[PDB]
Amino acid sequence: PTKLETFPLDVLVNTAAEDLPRGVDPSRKENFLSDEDFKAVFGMTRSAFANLPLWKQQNLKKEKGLF
Repeated sequence: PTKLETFPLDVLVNTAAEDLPRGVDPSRKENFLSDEDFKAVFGMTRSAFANLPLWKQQNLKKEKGLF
């Protein structure tokens, strides 16, 4: 797929789902974090996160309010 736009952490965390920007999937919030944000938040590579079990991916997201 086409490369996704980047949005700051605070926007992803603080914005109601129907109010998020165009093309922003509020169930895939980690995919819209800048690389610096992602690395800062999840301490691992995108691919490493994406190879994690769903439960683990979701529990990481819930602890960071990104679920």
